[PDB]
Amino acid sequence: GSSGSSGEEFVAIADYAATDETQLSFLRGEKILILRQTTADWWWGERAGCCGYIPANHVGKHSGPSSG
Repeated sequence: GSSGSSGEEFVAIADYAATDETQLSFLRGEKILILRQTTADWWWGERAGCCGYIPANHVGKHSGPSSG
């Protein structure tokens, strides 16, 4: 199947739309995988069978109790 190998699960604080063909587009809440950070501004995420870069602001927060 498709198993993850070390990653950071995050949630989009707001729906975003990749402006380039090197960005990932998700919807607020979407579980974004922060493969690598690299920069404190640009993060390296990974979509479904996709691999692109993601910004550092649209994603944040953490998972736990009371998620809605």
